[PDB]
Amino acid sequence: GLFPYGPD
Repeated sequence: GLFPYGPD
């Protein structure tokens, strides 16, 4: 994903 940058 975009937020958070950690997970997708």
